[PDB]
Amino acid sequence: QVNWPYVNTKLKRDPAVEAQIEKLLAKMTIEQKVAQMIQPEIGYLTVEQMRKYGFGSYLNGGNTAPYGNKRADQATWLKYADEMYLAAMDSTLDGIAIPTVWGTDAMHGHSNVYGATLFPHNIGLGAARDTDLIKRIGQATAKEVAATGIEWSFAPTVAVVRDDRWGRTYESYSEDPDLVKRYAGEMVTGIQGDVGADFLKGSNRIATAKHFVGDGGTERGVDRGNTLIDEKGLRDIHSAGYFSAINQGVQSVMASFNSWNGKRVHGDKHLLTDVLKNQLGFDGFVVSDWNAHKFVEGCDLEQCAQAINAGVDVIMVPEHFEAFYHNTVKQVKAGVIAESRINDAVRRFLRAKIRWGVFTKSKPSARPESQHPQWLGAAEHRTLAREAVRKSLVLLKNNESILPIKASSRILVAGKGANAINMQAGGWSVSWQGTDNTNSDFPNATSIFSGLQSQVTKAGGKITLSESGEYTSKPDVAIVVIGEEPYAEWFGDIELLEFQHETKHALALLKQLKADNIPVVTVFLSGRPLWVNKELNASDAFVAAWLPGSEGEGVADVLLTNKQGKTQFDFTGKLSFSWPKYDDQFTLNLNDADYDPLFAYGYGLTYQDNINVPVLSEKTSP
Ligand SMILES: [Ca+2]
Ligand SMILES: [K+]
Ligand code: NA
Repeated sequence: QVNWPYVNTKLKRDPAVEAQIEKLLAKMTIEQKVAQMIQPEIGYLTVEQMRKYGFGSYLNGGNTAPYGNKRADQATWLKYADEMYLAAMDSTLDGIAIPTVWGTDAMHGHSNVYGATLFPHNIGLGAARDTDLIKRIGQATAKEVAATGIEWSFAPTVAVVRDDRWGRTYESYSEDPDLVKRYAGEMVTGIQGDVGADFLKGSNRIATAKHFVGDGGTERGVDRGNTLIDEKGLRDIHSAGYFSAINQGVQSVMASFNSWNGKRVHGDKHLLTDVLKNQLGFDGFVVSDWNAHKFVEGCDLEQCAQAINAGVDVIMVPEHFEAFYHNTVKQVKAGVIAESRINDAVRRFLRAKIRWGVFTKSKPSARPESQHPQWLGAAEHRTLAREAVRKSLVLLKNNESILPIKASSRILVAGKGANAINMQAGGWSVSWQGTDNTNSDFPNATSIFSGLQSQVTKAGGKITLSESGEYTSKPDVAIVVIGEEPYAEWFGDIELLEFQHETKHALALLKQLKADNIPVVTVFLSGRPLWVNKELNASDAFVAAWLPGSEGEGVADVLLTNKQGKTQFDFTGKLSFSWPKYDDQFTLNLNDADYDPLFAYGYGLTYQDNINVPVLSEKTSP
């Protein structure tokens, strides 16, 4: 057998909290216990249903917003939170007064909420190599979540991605488990507070580390695919983030969509109980992913004893929660789910709600952390995100030191991504895919063109925006902003590594500018390295900017001099994913036996280098 380390070494239980739990459990019926374990979503839940059942939690799925209103005032969010809170404190119909909690996914800030600060996606945060930065982003994120009356946020994502074909590659900090391990505990403590006197106090939120486990190791990077690896590899490559997150006392863990050697993780008792709970020693609660239970053998949308028996404590059933609730009760009464199992699930979940202060705090709109609407999209947070943007950029090529550009130059800005905030933000940004977003969906955000314009104008230079690369006066330099369209999950799964393999539209723009003898600085937006030898050859400089988020001016901060013509910020980012030399290097990872990357893990030029990148082979595999 494979031995996993015990990693819950810091958080000690609170005896007063445990006494309350035991007292509560002793008086609860089977029905009240099961209610705590079921999680409806606001697109399908009514206040009357909450009064009737007293569900343990409910989900902000991000597709609906409170009362159906696409955008909504703080008072509207807090009114909804109060209505649900009072419905659950009403023991009239279900016979008990256990306060519910609201949960939300926080992909890069409070990212499904209109007006929220959008931080760079994880891959670029990985490039930054800055653990203190990560902790501060967690702190900012807790405040923005608190400002909407939500107690529980899903973050960090600790996937370690080994095949970049996966549509969720950008949600991972690195292909390297050591980097993810360094980061995970910082995000957990940033959100929840450090283990100690401030643990879960004030604006601190309950956190969820996702996803357990191996979703970044599926064959061919298929989303929700099959992870083929022995147990030691599962432990040493894919679980490193959980070691530090559990050690820092993360309150919740979310189970994963993928399979491990042919078995769905959500139904695997060995993973979710024996490994996660018994060996690693996780003392918090396991939450399932969105209708993930339906894919477990023998389960469906309205029933899944297997997942509950495997070690899932809270079931995310956004739509079918009512039928799922009644079915689960009948299964406990039939004896096919042990009362001891239900008791343990409720213990672990109440241990989180009670210790966070659910009985001690007032109703949502009256809590101290609800009195600060400015926290949502706060200037201080946008300043933090802008710093993250600067540190996330990786300079791949800078021939003849064309960067940094004098701010007083005449600059042309071109490419589809030049003034498109939806491209710089990527998926999980107000909407799911990000495709339908326009610039007005991001108030107070700044596009890359806008950031450049601001600084060039201040320096007395001239700037022009033209996506197609048209100009009146021939510029000194063209900054071309190009990249992937936004995507989330399986919509982003690819089979070919070549950028825009079907159209090569951006390449034609680059070549057009080169043929006119205009120097070219490419700013590449993507959720992953891609095979871009051709585009690199058509560029004098080439910057991997990943998916920088709302603060586009961080790009100008690095690429441009100040008004005096001096460097203001140098590049500091280093690759956290290996960059492919050939279009078929699908699994190119640090420490591989045959490791032949174009640019290795840890690579990143700075203005102190005087290195040229020569013309590269443009041959593609058959
Ligand atoms: Ca890799
Ligand atoms: K099934
Ligand atoms: Na109740």
